[PDB]
Amino acid sequence: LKRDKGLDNTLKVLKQGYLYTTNQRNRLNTSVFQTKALGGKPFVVVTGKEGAEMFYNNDVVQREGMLPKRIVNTLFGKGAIHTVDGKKHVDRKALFMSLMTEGNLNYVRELTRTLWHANTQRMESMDEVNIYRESIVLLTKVGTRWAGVQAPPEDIERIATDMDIMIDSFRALGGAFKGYKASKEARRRVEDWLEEQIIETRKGNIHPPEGTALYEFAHWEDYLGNPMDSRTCAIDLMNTFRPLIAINRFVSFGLHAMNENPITREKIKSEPDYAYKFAQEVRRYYPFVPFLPGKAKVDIDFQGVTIPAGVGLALDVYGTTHDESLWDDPNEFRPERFETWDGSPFDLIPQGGGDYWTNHRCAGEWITVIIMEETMKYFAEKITYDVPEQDLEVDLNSIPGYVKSGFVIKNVREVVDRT
Ligand code: HEM
Repeated sequence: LKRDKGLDNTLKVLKQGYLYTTNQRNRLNTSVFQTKALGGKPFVVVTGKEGAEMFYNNDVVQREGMLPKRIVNTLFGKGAIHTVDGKKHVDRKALFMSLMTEGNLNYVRELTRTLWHANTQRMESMDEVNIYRESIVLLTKVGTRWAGVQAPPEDIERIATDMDIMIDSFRALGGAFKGYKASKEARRRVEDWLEEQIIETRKGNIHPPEGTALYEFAHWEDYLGNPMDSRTCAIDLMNTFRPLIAINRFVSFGLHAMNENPITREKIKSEPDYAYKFAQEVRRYYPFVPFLPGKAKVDIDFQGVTIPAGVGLALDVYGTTHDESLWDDPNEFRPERFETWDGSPFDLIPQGGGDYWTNHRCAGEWITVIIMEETMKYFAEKITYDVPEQDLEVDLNSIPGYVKSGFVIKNVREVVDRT
């Protein structure tokens, strides 16, 4: 079992970012390796389909307790679904998945399409539109409404900003950074506000629609017949739409991709299947989630070596989505690759792998793709616009992945046949 040696390579991991793991596999000339990080803790980095399958084998891998505390405190919240395993997890996960019915899924599509269509005049009116910002604000309106939480127009910009800070707060991989405390306070204001909606819903003072997150979460009872405590229920309710808001990252990358490959734009208009492929290739190609932590419960024999009981595990998400034997030309943006992809739960894992109900796999993958399809359809067909000179760098050596400028556009104009 090969090592990237050192007492703690966290700073090295941060210096190399999304390419750390790949650099180590190249240099140590291997498919699996160990590295200490996050305070001397050894972690075995596993990759590919075979890495993904093992990582999501619940007989052998523990997730509970393996997220760094600072990230729990900012990104996901204390007591959040991400932090529990076993029965308690399967029970609550089923609540999240119960929201993903056909009707609710079409509702997010319609809300997304309606808001973009409604937002054209406003974007025509601006000198420049930063798409990162404009999409986070718009998706804050989609996400609150979808979740049955009523956020006035007046408050949306505040809430968007607070979400933005939270979503960014995995940048230091759980270490201290200057934004930490501002991230915690953003979380606290968001949790406080959602807790009040839960308590008020429970008292019968407001009346969210049945089948919405706010309603289902507020009234749900776990397998022992107990409701979630109010704060915990607020933490998990936020987990139902803060990540929807985080799709703003992909909206920005999506425009970057379309701009660099103008051919994809024409095909988005010409071919009805194609918006789906584009959306999928945005999620595979661009960086967001670098890797996921777990822990070996027992000794595991894997790819010729034995992973000892108690050692950390890290599933390489970026490495697997760019693994040259799973994806022909992994570093070329090619939506057509998804005409042939067989839908395996272990190769396209940029939002996790495994099974939705029994693993920690992302509950909102279908929403993510639905929202990317409508959004990219809107930017391809409904407006025209200019891309001025700006920093369009996506730095793969820096977590989290962003377009440096956010992707700025100008001279937006609606596409309308008036003859
Ligand atoms: C910005 C796009 C998103 C990305 C990059 C993302 C990524 C992920 C990842 C990597 C996980 C963990 C998988 C694991 O631990 O094995 C996760 C879990 C989760 N995602 Fe997402 N996700 C996104 C959007 C969404 C959306 C829109 C929703 C809901 C509307 C959502 C809801 C969740 C929930 C509830 C979990 C926890 C699942 C569990 O612990 O069982 N995510 N997501």
